[PDB]
Amino acid sequence: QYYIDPTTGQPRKNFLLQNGNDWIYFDKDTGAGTNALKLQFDKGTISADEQYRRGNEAYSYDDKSIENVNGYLTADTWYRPKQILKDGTTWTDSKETDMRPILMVWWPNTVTQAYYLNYMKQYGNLLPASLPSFSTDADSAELNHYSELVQQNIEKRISETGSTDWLRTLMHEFVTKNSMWNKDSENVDYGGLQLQGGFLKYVNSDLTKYANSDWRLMNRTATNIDGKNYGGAEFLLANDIDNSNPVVQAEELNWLYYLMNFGTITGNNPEANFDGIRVDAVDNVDVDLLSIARDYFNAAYNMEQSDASANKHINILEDWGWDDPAYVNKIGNPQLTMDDRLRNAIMDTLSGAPDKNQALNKLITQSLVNRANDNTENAVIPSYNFVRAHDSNAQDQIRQAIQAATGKPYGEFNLDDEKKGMEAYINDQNSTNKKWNLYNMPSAYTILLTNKDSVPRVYYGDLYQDGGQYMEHKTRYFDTITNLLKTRVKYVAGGQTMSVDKNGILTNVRFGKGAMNATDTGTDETRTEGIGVVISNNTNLKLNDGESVVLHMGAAHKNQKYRAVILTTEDGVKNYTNDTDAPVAYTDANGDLHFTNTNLDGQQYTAVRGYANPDVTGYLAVWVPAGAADDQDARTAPSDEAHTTKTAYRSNAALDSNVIYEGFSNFIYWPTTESERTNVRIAQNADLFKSWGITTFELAPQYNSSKDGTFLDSIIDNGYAFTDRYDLGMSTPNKYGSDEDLRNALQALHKAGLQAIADWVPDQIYNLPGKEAVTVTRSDDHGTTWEVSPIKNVVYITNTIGGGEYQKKYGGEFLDTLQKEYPQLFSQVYPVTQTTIDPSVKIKEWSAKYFNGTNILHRGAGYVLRSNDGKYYNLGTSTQQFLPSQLSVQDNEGYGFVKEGNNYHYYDENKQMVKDAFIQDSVGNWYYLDKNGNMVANQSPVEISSNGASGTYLFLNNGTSFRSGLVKTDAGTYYYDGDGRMVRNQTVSDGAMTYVLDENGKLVSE
Ligand SMILES: [Ca+2]
Repeated sequence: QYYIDPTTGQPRKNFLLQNGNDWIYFDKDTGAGTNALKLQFDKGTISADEQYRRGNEAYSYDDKSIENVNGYLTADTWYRPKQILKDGTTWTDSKETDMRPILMVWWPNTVTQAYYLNYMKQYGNLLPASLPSFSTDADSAELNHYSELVQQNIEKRISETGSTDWLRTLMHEFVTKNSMWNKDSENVDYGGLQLQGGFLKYVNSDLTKYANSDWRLMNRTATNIDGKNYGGAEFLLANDIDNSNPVVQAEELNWLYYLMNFGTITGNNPEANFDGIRVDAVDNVDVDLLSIARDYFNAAYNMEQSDASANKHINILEDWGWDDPAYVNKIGNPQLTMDDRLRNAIMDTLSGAPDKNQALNKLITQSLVNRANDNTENAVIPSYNFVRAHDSNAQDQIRQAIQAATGKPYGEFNLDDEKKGMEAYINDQNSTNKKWNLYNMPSAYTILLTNKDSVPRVYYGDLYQDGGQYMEHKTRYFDTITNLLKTRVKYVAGGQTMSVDKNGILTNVRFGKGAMNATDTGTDETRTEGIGVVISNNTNLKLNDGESVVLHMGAAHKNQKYRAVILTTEDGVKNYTNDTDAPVAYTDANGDLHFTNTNLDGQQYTAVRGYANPDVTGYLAVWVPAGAADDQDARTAPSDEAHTTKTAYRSNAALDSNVIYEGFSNFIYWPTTESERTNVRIAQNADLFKSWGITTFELAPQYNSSKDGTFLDSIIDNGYAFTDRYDLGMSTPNKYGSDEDLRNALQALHKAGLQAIADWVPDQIYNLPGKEAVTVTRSDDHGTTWEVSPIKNVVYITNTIGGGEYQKKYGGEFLDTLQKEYPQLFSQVYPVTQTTIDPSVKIKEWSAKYFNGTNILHRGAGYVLRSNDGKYYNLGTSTQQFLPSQLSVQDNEGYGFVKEGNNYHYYDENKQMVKDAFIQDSVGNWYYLDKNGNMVANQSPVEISSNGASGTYLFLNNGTSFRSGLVKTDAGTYYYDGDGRMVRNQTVSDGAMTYVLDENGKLVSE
C-alpha cells in the first residue's frame, strides 16, 4: 500500500516498483500503491488546448451573460466566459461579474486581430514594447500565440488591479480606431440639410420587426402632398419624428393642446396659457400638421369666424420655401406665412456692404405684396416679416466672431470663448465696416415697420446685445428701433406708395388712417398721421444743384408742417421721439415735401447726401406731421364682421396693427442669479413691450435642453434641442427659468394685453438614452439611399428609446378631452396620409418605430457583429440564435483523445491525427503520440527526440509520461527528471531528495 524507507520513515511518492512479475505505482499525492499494470487512460481526458478553447466559450445565452441590444452583439460587447484564466495562469469557473471583452477572444478577421495585437502592445502595454508589429501577412498560428499571451496579460492586470474599468476604456479606444467601427465607414457628408454629417433612414426588416412602420411618408411638404414631387427635406436634426404616422399625429395634437392650455394644466392658472404657436421647421415635416393645428384652433377658438376672432391667436410659420405662401393661403392662413421674398429684398438692397447692395426697386416688387400703390385691404396673402432672427443672420455670424476671436474651430466654444467672441461681435456691430453684422439696420427696420400689409417681427438681438444675460445691454440700435416702434403706433396707417427715382433714391409714404391713395382727402384723424421715408444705399450719393427728392405726402397733407423722426449725420443718426427740437419741413400746396443738396431753412442734416457710418451706409430720413396729440394712436381694431371666405387672418389695417417680438437670442447666457432669469425679466417688462406696440411676444421654445452638445441648440440650450417634449422648466429650470417663472411671464404679458407664442417643434427629439437595434440605410436629407454606402438594410444601434417623465405623464392624456369636446377633430381626413389621426394608442415613450431615422451616430457600418457570410450573431431574441464559434459549444465527437482498436489517438482542431508529438492534458499530464499516431503506454524506456538528441522516456499504462520520480527494477533503479527524461551520469535534487545516477542511469545512492 505505501512504500516507506524504514531508515527514514519517508514514503516514496510517484514511484514505480517491480516486485517479481508485479509492478506497483505509488502515486504523487500520498504515495498510495496501485497495480501499475491496471492503470487506465481517463476517457474524459481533454488537452490543455481544448481546456483553453472551452474556458472561452460563453457561459450561457442569458441576457445577463452576453451584452446585447435586441439580442444583437456589438464591437463593445463583453460577455461571461465559462472560465476565467485566473491571473493569466489558472482556469477557474467564472463569476457572474467576470465580464470579458469579446475582442479578447474573437476578431472579424486576421488583420483586425493583427491590429488588436499592435494596439494592445503599443497602447495597452499588454505585450513587450520591443515586439515587432504584426502585418496583414501574419501567420495565424503566430497571431493566436500572441493573442493568448495578451489574454494572459489582461488577466494578470485584472488580478493586480482587482478591476476591469481600465480594460473597458482601452478596448473602446481600440474599437473606435477601426473604420468599420467609427464615422469613417458612415460616409460623413454635409450636403443639403445633413447638418450633423448624414442620416440613417429606418427601414422595415424581419431582423428588427419591433421597429417596423407602415408609415414613414417622407418629404410630404406643401409642394409634395402626393409624394410625386421632391418636397422639402424630411431629415434635419437628431431623431426625426415620423409625423406621417396617424398615431404620432394624434400625439402632436395632444402636445399642442398641452401648450395652448399649459397654465391650466400645470398650474391651475387660466392666465398662463399660450395664445398662439410658431410652427418650427415647416418644410421638414408632413404638412398634414398645419391642417391638424388649424382644425384644433378652429374648434377651440373659431378662428375663421371674423378678424376679431382670428387676431386673438396670432400664429406664425417657419416656412422657408417660396411656394409655401400660396399653399398656406389655400388652406385658410391658419398660421401666418413669412414673406421670404421681402426679407431677401431687404438683404439684397440694404443689409449688404456698400459694394454689395443692389438697386432699391426690389423692395417694391419682390414680395407677396407690390407696394408701388398699395391702396386696398384684404387683397393679399397675410404675412409676417423680419430683418433678423435667432438663426437668420445671427447664429452663423456670431460663431464666425467667436472663431475669429478665439482661434477655435467654428462652432466650438466654452462660455469664456462665447464672451470673447461677443465682444468682437459687438465691436463689429459698432463699426462702419462690418464683417459679421448686417448693414443699414435703421433703414432695414424703417422698411420693416412702415410697410403696409405686413405683420413686422422685431428681433431681440437688434434691441439688446445677442450674448449676455437677458436684456443686460442695449445695442446701438435700441433708441432708433424703439423710436420707430413708438412712431409706428402713433403715425403709421393708411395706404402706401413706394418709388425709386433716377438717382436710385427710394421714397416711401403712408398716408395715415382714413386715406388709401395720394388723392384721398382723408378723415378727421388723417391730418397728423402718416409718414414719409427717404432711403438711399449709396454712400457717395450726391444730388446735383437743382435736383431734389420729393415725398408725395398726399391731398390730406397740403401746406403742412412735418418734423423729423430720424436724420442721418456724419457719424450716426439723430432720433427725435416727439416734436420738441425736431427739424421741420413744410409740404407745398400739393402735399409734396421737397429736399435737395441744400439744408432747409438753415437746419443741419436736412439736406440729402450719402453718408457712411455704423448706422447708415447711404441716406436715411423719416418725417411725420408735427402737432400729433401725445396719445394719438393710428391703429385699427379688428372687426367682428363675419368672414365671407375660409380664412383666419386677413391682410388689412387691423392685422397691420400687430407687431411680434422674437424675445430671445440663442446667446442669452445662463443666469447667475434668480433675478437674471429671462422669464423673470420678461414679467417685469410687459408694459415696456406694450409701449413699443408689441401685440404678441414670441418666447423661445421652453423645453429643457438635452445639453448633449450635438448641435448649437444643445450647446447654448435655446430649447430647440430637447429630450422631453413636455418638460418646460419643470424637472429643473430651462435657461429662461422654472415653469413657475414661465407661467408668471405669461400671466404678466396677459395683464399688459399682449399675447404669447409657444414654439411648437414637432420635427425631432434629441438624446434618447435607450439603445435599440434597427435596420437602417444611409441616406441624404430626403431619405434617398446613399449609393456608395455599404450601410444598406443593415442592423445598426440607434438611440431611440425614452422621452422623459413628462412625456410619460402627459403623453396622449388629453386625447379623451379632445374627442369629447371637439369630436370633429377625429373624423377629419388629412391630405398626405389620406386618413384620420389615430388616438387609439398613447405615446408615453418613444422608440424607433415612431421615427423616420436619425443623424449618423459614428458607431460604424460594422458595429453590430456579423459572420463573414453576413449572418448576424444573436441571442435568439430578434433572429436565429447564433454566436461566434469562439463563444459556442462544439461537437467534440472524433476530436481530442479517441480510442480506436487497442490504441488511443489524438485528433487536433482540424480533426487530423497527431503523430510524433507530445500533448498535455488539462490537469498537467503529458502523453506522446508515436510516429503512427498511437499513444505510447507500455511502461518501457523509449527513445524520443522532442527537439535535439533523443531522450529516454517512460509512459505508464495509462499513457502518462512518468516524470520526477524513481523506477526500481530488479536490474537497477532509474530516475526520470521533470521533462520525463532519464537522467544519466550526474547528481540531481528533487525537492528534499538528492540522487546520484551512473552512466547507465542506475541509482548509485540517494
Ligand atoms: Ca422631419
